[PDB]
Amino acid sequence: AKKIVSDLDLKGKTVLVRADFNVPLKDGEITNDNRIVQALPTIQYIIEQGGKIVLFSHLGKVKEESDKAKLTLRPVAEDLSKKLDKEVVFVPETRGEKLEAAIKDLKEGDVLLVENTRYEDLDGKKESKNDPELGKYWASLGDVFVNDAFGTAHREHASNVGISTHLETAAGFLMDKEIKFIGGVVNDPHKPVVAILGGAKVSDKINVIKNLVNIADKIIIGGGMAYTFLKAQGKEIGISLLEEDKIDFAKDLLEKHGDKIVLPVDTKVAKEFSNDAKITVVPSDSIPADQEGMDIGPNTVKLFADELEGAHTVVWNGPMGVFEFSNFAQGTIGVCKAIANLKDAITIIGGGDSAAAAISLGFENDFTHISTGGGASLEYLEGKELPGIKAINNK
Repeated sequence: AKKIVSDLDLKGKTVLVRADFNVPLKDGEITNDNRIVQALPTIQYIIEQGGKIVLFSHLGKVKEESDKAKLTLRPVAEDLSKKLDKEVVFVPETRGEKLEAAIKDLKEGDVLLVENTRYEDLDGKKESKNDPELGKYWASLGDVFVNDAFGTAHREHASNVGISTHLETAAGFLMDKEIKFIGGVVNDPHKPVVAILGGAKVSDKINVIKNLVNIADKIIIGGGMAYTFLKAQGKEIGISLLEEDKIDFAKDLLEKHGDKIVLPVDTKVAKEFSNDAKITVVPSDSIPADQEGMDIGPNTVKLFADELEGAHTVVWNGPMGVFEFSNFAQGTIGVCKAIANLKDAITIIGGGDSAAAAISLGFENDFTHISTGGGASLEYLEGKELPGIKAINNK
């Protein structure tokens, strides 16, 4: 359905490219070049086709004047030069004569990087609120647009929807996998589909549950959000976090979709919120009054893993316990391993917390798809039509 960069006539064209260069900084030093590594194939491909590259990205959150200096894109242009073993031209303006002239001087294969798109947010939040003038102005600097930034696809900015309204628009190779796999879940899934939901808050996951409940055969629930559901079933949960205003939603979900919903059968509890606390492993029916459910138990890890067998798609969104603590990490590790182990199934990670956990665990290569867009991937799963995607042309 969507136009991809490899569908365009690029040669001799000035190609505007929205790339995700929002990389981790420290004193203005790149601590993790991974978003740059990943942006590479779209760029290298446009170089091969003899395009003239003009790159746009945002970097951090620009609220006031003193935020600018640590959020310049100069360090990205320099890193991108090393990676490309070719010099990227960096212009430290978001518009004007010097920018315009440098764009015109580009020959085929040349790569230029425009300063932080969120410098435009200082006077009027123009980038972030998609000012009509800014989108049109940026679009007028080139012949075609490639949006390779899934991470901002759920939001309407000058740097995505803005440029897209003025120019033929295609997905980059990165944007395209996110559409293929995440969009695939919602539009034409490889059934059976199993969703694993985690994290601390029921709240955060209510909309994904309402959409996924008619697509998935099973919704597996762990992490802190699970204890509310247990409570909804009449169990005591101790001092585990509870969202009382989400009990009716839980009770009714269980009534409408009973066995579809798979919950923990044991839990690791502790009296104190600390990696050094005495942990005890109990059945779900014997959570102590003074204790807090901080990880799923070993029987649950096993049960959750068994519940995957036969699935042709698994979507995972959320840690199974307090993953930040070594001794409460096993539940997430175990479920992560089960999904990476599962043969003949598309396996998808949505959510920043799950993506980081899997990556730090050694598992990046063992999942069919680990999304690059924390907030975006979830909204996409919720069945929202992301504005950055709507604005890419169909093929």
